Amino acid sequence: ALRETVVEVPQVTWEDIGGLEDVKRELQELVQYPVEHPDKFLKFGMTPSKGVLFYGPPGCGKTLLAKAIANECQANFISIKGPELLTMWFGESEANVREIFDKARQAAPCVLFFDELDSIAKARGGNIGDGGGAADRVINQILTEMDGMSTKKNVFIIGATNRPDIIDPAILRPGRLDQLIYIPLPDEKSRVAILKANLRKSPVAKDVDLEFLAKMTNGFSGADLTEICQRACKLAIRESIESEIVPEIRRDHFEEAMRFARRSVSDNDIRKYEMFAQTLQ
Amino acid sequence: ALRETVVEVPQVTWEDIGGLEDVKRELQELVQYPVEHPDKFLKFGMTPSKGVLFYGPPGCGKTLLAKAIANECQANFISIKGPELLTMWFGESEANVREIFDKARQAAPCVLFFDELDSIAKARGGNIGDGGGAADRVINQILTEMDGMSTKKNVFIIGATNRPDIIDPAILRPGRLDQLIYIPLPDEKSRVAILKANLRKSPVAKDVDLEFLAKMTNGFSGADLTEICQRACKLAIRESIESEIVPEIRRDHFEEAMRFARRSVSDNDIRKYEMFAQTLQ
Amino acid sequence: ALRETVVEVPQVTWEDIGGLEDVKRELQELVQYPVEHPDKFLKFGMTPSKGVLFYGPPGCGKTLLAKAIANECQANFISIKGPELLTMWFGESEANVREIFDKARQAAPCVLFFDELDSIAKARGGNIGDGGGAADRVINQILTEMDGMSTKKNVFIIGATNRPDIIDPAILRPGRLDQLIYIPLPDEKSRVAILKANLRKSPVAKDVDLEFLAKMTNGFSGADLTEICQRACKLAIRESIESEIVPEIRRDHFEEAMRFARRSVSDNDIRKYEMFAQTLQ
Amino acid sequence: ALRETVVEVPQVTWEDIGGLEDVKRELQELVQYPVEHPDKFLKFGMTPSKGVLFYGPPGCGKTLLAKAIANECQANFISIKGPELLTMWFGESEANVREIFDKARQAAPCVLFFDELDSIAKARGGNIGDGGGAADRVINQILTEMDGMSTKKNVFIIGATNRPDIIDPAILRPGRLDQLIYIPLPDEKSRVAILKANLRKSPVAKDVDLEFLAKMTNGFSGADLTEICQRACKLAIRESIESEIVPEIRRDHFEEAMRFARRSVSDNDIRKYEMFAQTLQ
Amino acid sequence: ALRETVVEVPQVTWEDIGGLEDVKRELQELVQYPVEHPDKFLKFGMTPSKGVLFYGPPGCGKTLLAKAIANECQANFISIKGPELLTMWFGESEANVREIFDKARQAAPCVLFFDELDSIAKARGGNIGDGGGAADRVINQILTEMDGMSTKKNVFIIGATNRPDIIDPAILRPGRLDQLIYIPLPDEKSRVAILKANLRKSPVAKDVDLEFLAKMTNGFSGADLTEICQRACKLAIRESIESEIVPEIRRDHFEEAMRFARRSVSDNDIRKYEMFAQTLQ
Amino acid sequence: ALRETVVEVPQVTWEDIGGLEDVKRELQELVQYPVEHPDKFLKFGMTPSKGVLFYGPPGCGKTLLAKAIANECQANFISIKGPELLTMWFGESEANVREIFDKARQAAPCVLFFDELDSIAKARGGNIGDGGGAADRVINQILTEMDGMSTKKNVFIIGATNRPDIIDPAILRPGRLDQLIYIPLPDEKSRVAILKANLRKSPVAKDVDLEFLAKMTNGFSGADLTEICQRACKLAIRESIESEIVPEIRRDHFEEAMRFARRSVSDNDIRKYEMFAQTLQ
Amino acid sequence: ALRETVVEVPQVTWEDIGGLEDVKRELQELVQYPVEHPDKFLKFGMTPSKGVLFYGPPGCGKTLLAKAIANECQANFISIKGPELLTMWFGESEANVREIFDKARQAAPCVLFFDELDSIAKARGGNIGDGGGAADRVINQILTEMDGMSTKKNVFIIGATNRPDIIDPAILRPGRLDQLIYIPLPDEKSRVAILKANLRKSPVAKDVDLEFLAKMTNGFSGADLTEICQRACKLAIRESIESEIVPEIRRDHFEEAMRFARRSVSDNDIRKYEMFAQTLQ
Ligand SMILES: Nc1ncnc2c1ncn2[C@@H]1O[C@H](COP(=O)(O)OP(=O)(O)O)[C@@H](O)[C@H]1O
Ligand SMILES: Nc1ncnc2c1ncn2[C@@H]1O[C@H](COP(=O)(O)OP(=O)(O)O)[C@@H](O)[C@H]1O
Ligand SMILES: Nc1ncnc2c1ncn2[C@@H]1O[C@H](COP(=O)(O)OP(=O)(O)O)[C@@H](O)[C@H]1O
Repeated sequence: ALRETVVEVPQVTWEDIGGLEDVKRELQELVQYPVEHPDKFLKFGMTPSKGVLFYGPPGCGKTLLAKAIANECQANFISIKGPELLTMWFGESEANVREIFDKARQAAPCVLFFDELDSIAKARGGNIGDGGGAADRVINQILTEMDGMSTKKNVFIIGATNRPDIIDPAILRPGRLDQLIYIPLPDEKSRVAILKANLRKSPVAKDVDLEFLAKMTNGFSGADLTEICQRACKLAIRESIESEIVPEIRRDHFEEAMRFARRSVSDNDIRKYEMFAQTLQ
Repeated sequence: ALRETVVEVPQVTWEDIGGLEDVKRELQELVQYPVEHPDKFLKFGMTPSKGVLFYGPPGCGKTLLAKAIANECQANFISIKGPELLTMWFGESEANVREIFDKARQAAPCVLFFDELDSIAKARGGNIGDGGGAADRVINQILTEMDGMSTKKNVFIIGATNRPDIIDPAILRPGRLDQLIYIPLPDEKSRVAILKANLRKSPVAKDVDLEFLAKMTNGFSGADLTEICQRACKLAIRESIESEIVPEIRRDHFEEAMRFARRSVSDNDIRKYEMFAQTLQ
Repeated sequence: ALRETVVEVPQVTWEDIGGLEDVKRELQELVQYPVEHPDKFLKFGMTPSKGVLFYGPPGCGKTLLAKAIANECQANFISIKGPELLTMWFGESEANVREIFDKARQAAPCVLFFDELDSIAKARGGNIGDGGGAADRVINQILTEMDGMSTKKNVFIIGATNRPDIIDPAILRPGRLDQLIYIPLPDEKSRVAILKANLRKSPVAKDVDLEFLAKMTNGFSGADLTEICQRACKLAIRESIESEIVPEIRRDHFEEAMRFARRSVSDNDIRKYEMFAQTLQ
Repeated sequence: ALRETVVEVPQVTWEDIGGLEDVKRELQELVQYPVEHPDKFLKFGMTPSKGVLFYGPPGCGKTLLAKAIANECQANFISIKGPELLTMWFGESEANVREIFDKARQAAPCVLFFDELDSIAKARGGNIGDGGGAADRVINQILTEMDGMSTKKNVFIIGATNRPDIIDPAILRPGRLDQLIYIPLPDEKSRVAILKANLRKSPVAKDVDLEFLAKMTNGFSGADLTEICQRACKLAIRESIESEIVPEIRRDHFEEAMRFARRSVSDNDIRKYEMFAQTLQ
Repeated sequence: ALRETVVEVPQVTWEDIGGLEDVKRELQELVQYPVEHPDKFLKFGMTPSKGVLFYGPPGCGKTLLAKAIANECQANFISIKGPELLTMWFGESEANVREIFDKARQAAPCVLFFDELDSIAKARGGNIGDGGGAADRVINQILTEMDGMSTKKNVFIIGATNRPDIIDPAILRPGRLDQLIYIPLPDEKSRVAILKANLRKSPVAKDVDLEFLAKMTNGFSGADLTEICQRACKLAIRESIESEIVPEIRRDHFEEAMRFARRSVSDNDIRKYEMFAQTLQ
Repeated sequence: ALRETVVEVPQVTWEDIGGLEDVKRELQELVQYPVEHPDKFLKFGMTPSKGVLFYGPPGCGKTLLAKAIANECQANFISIKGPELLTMWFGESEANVREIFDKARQAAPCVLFFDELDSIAKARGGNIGDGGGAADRVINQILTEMDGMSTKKNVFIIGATNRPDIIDPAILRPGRLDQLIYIPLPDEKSRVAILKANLRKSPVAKDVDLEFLAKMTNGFSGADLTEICQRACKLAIRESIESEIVPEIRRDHFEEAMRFARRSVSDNDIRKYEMFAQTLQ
Repeated sequence: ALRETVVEVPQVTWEDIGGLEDVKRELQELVQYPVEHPDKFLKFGMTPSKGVLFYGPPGCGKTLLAKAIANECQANFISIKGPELLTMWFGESEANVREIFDKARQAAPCVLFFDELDSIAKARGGNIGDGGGAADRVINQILTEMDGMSTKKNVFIIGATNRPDIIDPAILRPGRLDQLIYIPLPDEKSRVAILKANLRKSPVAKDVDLEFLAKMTNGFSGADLTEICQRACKLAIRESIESEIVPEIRRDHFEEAMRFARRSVSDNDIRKYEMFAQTLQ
């Protein structure tokens, strides 16, 4: 029953991504440089990498990064998510992976982006599991489709997962997703950037202090912070539409939005990433 | 063997819903405002949400809310319930979820409402379960059909469950059912409203004291309260048809109706929802 | 391999049912009143119920009731029993439930009556069971067919079970078999009515004291009582055909019939029903 | 792969059956009286029974009874045995049960006799068993075919089993095999009858004392007793053919036949039947 | 994949069978007498038996007996062995049993001989086993084909097994293989006969003392004895062909043949047969 | 997916086999003598054997024997190996065993040679195993094809296994692979023969002392010894081709070849064969 | 769903392989000598080997060697990797192995190279496993396709595994992958060679000391060393492109590259290989 493969031009750019300067640069070095300086790669000899795996807690910009990089390269973007993998897994129809790769090859230059890579693992038991090993029909197909996919087309693959412990190791061997990259929770400074980025296209009241909001937040992932802004907006809109029946999103809106701030990632989980992040890096 | 997908116009409005003022407002803000004020959403930038998940104990108005909102927006309403999901699960026919989504897309503006979202979970063991993870072929389909369903059609998805502990987490990721909303048991005041709402289209004897009946009921859910009225009616009808072979539903009818008042939700369960409600919110 | 669906006109009336006055009334209030007084239901607003679940020990008239009600309403009666459900279960042919529901809809006004509701439950392990939850492909089908079956046709559904502990709870949700009704063992007075009813069409000797027979019997179900009469008859018939090679069924025939009186329901079981009957009501 | 259904006229009569006077009478009262005195059954009202279940240890005449009764009523006899049921079970072809019932219906008046009723139960594990409950596809089909088989045809069903503890209880509900009948090991007097019956068509030497042989035998079933006579004959025949290369089966033949007398039923088993016989009656 | 059913005329006669005089006689009385003296069977009334089950340790002449008796009756002989039964069991092709029975019916007068009857039992686990009871699809088929096979054709069925503990008991019921016969290890005298028999068609040196060889051998079965002779021959042959590059099988050949004498059956096993033989007879 | 059955003329003769004089003789007595002296077999009566099973540790000449014998008899040779059997096992295509047997029958006189007989047993768990008994669909076929294969064709069957403990016992019954033969590790003298045989077609330097090499080697199987020669050759060739850019394989080559001498069979294993060899012989 | 079999000419030569002089030589002796000196192999008699199994820790040049050897012989190279094997395993399509072997046969002279030979073993549980033995449908097919593949075509098979403990032993029998070869972690000297080889086609700054880097690295595999160079390059490139918006990869680049050196193989694993390497050699 496989959904339809949608190529698209990534709407998002580096400006919408708070922080992660280091990876932005590193990403460019992995896709820009090989295409825009093929001369320098031929000069020094070394040939580029097929793909990258982002791992990290949820809501930290694994997707923004995959899209921004596509958009920066002015390239096409295909996004295969968890449920789509799982459909092929449940329906035994992993042959469609071929189709996905076709559509990316034909849409070259293209970043093909497998989000929620771990979702089959999870689906068969995850942490504990069933009988066999990390291999599964669908991811396995991805890996062939990746072995057979000539380095010299213009398709860049990016995987993302927030449960790298359960990912099949074969994904990481040379010639596949070689570059492990950890996208961590946002720090002190980064949370500021993330707020600014999230409010770039918004009428932020002058007084509202984000540098402070950033001090107020921790196990707060980008997603968590975006959630705050949105509640603040929804408050300003409801506060606007109220008065008529005057629009700048202001202090007391953020204040009252803060009354419902959650943290998606708990400390245990965070700890767990550092463990993953230690061996994995 | 899939049943026939029935589009319909929701018969029920906010007046038939006792209490829940806060959510009613919140719901409007999620569906009315984006459609009737696209200008304000484009002004502040933020784009609306695809869907909502109501969780709560049974008989508290999760359906009334999904219908009232559709009716308020003067929109179509499709309802897929537990047994329908289970059919596709037993018959391995989840491809029909595509059909359901077509039917909703084609009937846009539409609220597509998946009640008893947890019923496959229960069916495969629930709390304890089988080998694998939360994923199952049918919900997974819903999820694809929801990824592939352009935000810009006019289809609004609402899930309902009373066993949110067993719902697949993927349902809650961004771009799906983002808005968790808890529909709790009705409180002191609310029970009054619910009784009034339930008796709006009825000859209530003047003396009959609802504010009191409300004090009399606790772990009483909206369903439970309705049940009382109905017994009161059935008593008045039986008491009417009796005299001939004089119609206003009166004090002693409710009194004798009360002699059979149950509570659908037990305190343990209630406690469990607060647990769910704590982490989940 | 599904048997052939037989619509029929119920041969049996209230006179054949001993005792249960309360439920007889209640049953009428559930099917008569909505049809023969649609005006009063529209006046008070409340809309009628789709169906009813009788539970209780075996041999207490859960069938008699389902039939007599159909006959009173001068309606058609379809009976699906255990073995029929089991056939669909074993043959994986639950699509036939559809056909049954068609045949009912087409023979409207009709009481469709699913006796032995629990029989698949028993078949898969019952009290202890297999892996999964209460759902099974066949009952589930009944539930879809019932969700999809417009309230406004003229089909009234009635389930019966004597193992309501193993019934799938979904069967009891609103819009399904909402009305739980307990048909208990016959009491003191009831036993007399049941003997009278069973002998209505019989030459009972004048002396024969039933009010006494009633005192003699306890965990005696209607079925058990019928069994006595029958042995009494068989005794009179054998006693008759004897003399020739003089017909009124008399004292000493009942006396000698009593020499083989069993009780189908044991006290433990009975106790169990009260437990079921406590939570369930 | 189902065997061919053979209608036949029962060769055996009451004379060939030793003892069991009580049941012979009872059997007649259950099949003769309703057919040859429909007037008396209509007079007293009571309607006849569809069938009967003999249970008992093996070799006690459960079969002879089923045949004699058919032959007395000058009726047709169909015999389905264990291996035939099992064939349908293994081959999943229970739909043939229909065919059998057709053949019986078409050959009416008929006794349809299911011997070794328990043989599926045994095959699946019996005493201990598999996962599920007493129901199985094949017996179940017998049960439908019997519900759907109008009381008013002329087909009388008889089941036999020596392991009633493992029979599905549904077989015993009203309208099915209502009449449980225990066919016990032969007693003191009966053993004499059984010997006489078995030798009715034989040249028994005048001196040979059976009343004594009867004293000599206990856990001896009809079958076991027959076995003795046969060894006696085989001895006389071998003793006859011997002399030529003079025929009356005599004392010393029985004497030397007794040197190999077995008892098919052991005391534990017998005990077990009394347990079954206690609750079951 | 079922092998081809071969009818044949039994090459072997009573002379080739050492000992077992008692059963030879008994076998004749079961097959000769009914056919060559139908008058005497009709005179005394008793009707003959359908078949016989030989059980006992391996290499004791269960096959010779089955053949010799066919040959004596100048009849055809079909031999179905273990691997052939197993083929039907693995292949789920027990319907071929029908074909075997046809071929036998058509070749009448015939002894149909199912050797290694226990071989499916063994194959599913034997002594310990799998879930279910003694029934299996293949043996079951044999049983039906035996119930349906009219007594009045001329086909005589013989089973053999050396693991009667795992045989299905149904095979022993009346109308099937009624005659249990134990073929025990050969005794003192028998071993002599067996040697003579086995040497009937051989140049045995005059001096060679078999009555002694017989004293020398115990847990020796016919097969074991045969094995000796064979080594003795092989010695003589090799001793013959040697001299040229003088033929009477002599003392020192048996002597040196004895240096390799085994016993196929061990005392434990033997003990086990006596146990089987005790209850079974 | 069965491989293609290849008839061939065995290239190898007794000269290429070191040691095993006793078996070579024995083998001849089992195939030569019956064919080249049918008179003597008819004279003494005894009829020849259908086949032979060689068991022993690996690399001891089980194959060489099977071939040499075929070649001596100037006969055809078919070799089915482990993976071929396993293919039929995995693919459920044991019907091909028929085809193999045809092809052998048609190429008669022929030695059909089933090497690695135990490989299915191994494949299903071996020592510990799965649920059932020794029987498996493929070996079982080989047995039928061997029962059905007339003694009087000219096909001689030889099996080989180094795990006789796990071989199905049925293979050893009379009329199948009756002759067990143990092919043990080569002893002191044998090792010399094996070296000479292995070097028969080689320029062995005069000085090189094999009788010594023989003293140096133990748990050394023929295979292991062969391996040494080969390393010696490879040394002489590399040592030859070296000098040009002089050929007799000499002392220091063997010396340096010895620096890499392994033993395929470990003492535990060897012990295990003696256990097998004890009961088995 | 099997991927497309790609013949190719190996791009890589001995120069690209650091160290392993011994095996390079040994490899040539196994493929060159038989083809380029068929005269010398015919002279000494010995016939060449079909194939080779490299086992060792990951990233040590098992692939390089397979390729370099093909390239040296100026031959074609087919690479079947793990995921391809797994595809046939999951899809039960091992018949494609035939196709692979055809394509290799048709591309002769060819080295056919099965990398990750152990990947099914792993997939079914590996170290612990499932019920059965080492055999599996796909590898088994490889083995047949290797038995049937005439020694006299020009196809040379090479396996590679880093989990030789779980490899099916049958792969190692004569006539298959006879040559076990251990490719160990690179030692002291080797690491220098590997760095040089890895930088052959690179502008290495004169000062940069590799002999030192070699001292710095241990459980460092060729892959791990490569990884260092690459980070050094990436640093020089990033450092180059930086300055414009000057190219020789220099000291401080390696220095900073060293700040992220991992070791792919841990000491436990290393230990494990020595264990494998001890028995296996
Ligand atoms: N209340 C009753 N009044 C009269 N007869 C009854 C009653 N309950 C039972 N019987 C006798 O027992 C039989 C079984 O009743 P039924 O309603 O079929 O049992 P259940 O309650 O198991 O459905 C009836 O046919 C009748 O002969
Ligand atoms: N009673 C016997 N008399 C003569 N030979 C026998 C006897 N029992 C066995 N043999 C030898 O052993 C072989 C196996 O006998 P058979 O009857 O096939 O064994 P089973 O009893 O296992 O069927 C016979 O072919 C014959 O060579
Ligand atoms: N007895 C032997 N004489 C000479 N060479 C032998 C002997 N046993 C083994 N070899 C060497 O070992 C190889 C394997 O022998 P083979 O018979 O195939 O082993 P198996 O005994 O496992 O069947 C032979 O091809 C030969 O090179």
